[PDB]
Amino acid sequence: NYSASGNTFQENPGYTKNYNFSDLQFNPKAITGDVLQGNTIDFEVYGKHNIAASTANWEIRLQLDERLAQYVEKIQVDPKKGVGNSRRTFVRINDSLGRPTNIWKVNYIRANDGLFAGAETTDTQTAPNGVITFEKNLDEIFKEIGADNLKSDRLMYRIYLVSHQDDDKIVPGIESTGYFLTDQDDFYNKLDVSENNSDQFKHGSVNTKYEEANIQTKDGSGSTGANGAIILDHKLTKEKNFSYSTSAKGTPWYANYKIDERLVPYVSGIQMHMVQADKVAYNVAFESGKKVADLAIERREGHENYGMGSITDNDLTKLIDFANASPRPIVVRYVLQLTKPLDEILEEMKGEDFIFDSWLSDTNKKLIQNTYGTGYYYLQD
Ligand SMILES: [Ca+2]
Repeated sequence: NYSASGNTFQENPGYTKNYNFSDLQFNPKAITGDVLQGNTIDFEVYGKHNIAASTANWEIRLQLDERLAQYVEKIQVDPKKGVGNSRRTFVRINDSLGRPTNIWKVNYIRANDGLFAGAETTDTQTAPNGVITFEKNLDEIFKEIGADNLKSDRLMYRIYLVSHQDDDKIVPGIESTGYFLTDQDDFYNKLDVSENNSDQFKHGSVNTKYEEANIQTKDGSGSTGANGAIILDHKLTKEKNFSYSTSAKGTPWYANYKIDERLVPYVSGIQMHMVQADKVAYNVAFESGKKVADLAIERREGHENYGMGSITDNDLTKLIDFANASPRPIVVRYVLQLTKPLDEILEEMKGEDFIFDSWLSDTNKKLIQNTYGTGYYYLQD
């Protein structure tokens, strides 16, 4: 399984050629507190492309966990603000057997009853005021799913872009798989928010992938090891065109990563790779990266920071391509080399999905706002 988060059921039609889109994100509010006593989840969609695009060719697809999807009645969102375009509906896709699927669709391009201005190629675009509306309140849905099951299998989502001219194949790199936060998620609140550059980032995400053994970067510097690796892609969506070199305060910043405590003894080497969001032909394949550091994590049993690590540099641009002065996104890649094959690891462990986090902090360990991402890797219960 080479799918993001090891997700077992999803569309895997293949890939289009690399196009000039660079970001697509789904950002739902946490399912906490009073949200549970209602029947809605609020969200926004972020999108960015680097060269003018047009037409109904480009279709955004949103997959939701089957356990939620069974109770979804309607999903709507506003297009990017501009010329008074109207609120959009995400249309549910059905199968050939008279059943709904857990995938919804809306056009990418605003002029084609979609979300994002085709001619705008600068700052990240927002489709605001998204609402998923359910048949029942979320407390009733959570009860039916079962608290135990919500603990062991996180509620997933996947957003991605397909191209009709390419037989609905996926635009590579323009996919994000995450999970809905709930009241069992507390780590984000262990972090104090920095006052430095607090309006420079819009969103952070972490995508995960199991990569095969013995693959490498083009230059040979980076690699996955004999048992493969779990790859964490920490992606930062900018608000405008941040330059670290010119504008960062509270320097030097730290790149931070946290891996599920259960996996720590099964991770050996940890590599940091520099990755680039290309203006043309966006490509973040493993081969494209370059190894920039050997990393550590906290391995002392019982330590408050168990499974966490961080790295800095007196010039952090040596480790991270910040796409300085550009609105393009940033990808920080962590390669977690496994000590044995994943199936042996799981056998030794024998359900709870594995959780990973990443964020940037200032020199005083305070979170750079909107740079925290969390992601998961699926484990069959
Ligand atoms: Ca699980």
